[PDB]
Amino acid sequence: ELRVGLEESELWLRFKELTNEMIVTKNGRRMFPVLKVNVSGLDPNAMYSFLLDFVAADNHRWKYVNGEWVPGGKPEPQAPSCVYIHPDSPNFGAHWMKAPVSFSKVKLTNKLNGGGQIMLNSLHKYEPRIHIVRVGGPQRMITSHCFPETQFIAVTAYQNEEITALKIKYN
Ligand SMILES: CC(=O)Nc1cccc(NC(N)=O)c1
Repeated sequence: ELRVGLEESELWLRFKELTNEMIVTKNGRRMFPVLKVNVSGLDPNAMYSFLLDFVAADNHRWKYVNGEWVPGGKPEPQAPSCVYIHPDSPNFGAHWMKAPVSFSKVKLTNKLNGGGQIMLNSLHKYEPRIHIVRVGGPQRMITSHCFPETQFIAVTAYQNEEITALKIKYN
């Protein structure tokens, strides 16, 4: 059985219990913490591409009011985010299972942009999600996995200084 697990859940949970925030810029900003995933149960000899996308966790705009994150009242449908291909893709199962799969080079933006960067809507709450796509074989296969522990609100600057302080302490 294909097993997908979050590396450093300990750290992610400190961020989550404060409400995590991720900066988005016109040019694209890398994530901290970085999503790193432990994968076992692949065919070491099969081929796999690793994809990352961001699910809108709810349909609302959030705002930091009197030191607390609060949803707007006016939901709008959230079109799914674009997919980021792990730059090591494609590679053999053995490659993916030899060390944590680390999405250190994904950049989050607030503007439709050339390539690489993933455009998110500022002040929306997102749940990272990967897809493991078996490629080259005759039978194409997709396994998806969500990471609740890694939820964040996309922000153009940090609102909760407790987050600013954790980001610096652990970077
Ligand atoms: C929509 C999309 O990009 N999907 C996808 C699927 C398998 C492989 C790749 N590319 C690759 N370089 O591994 C991309």
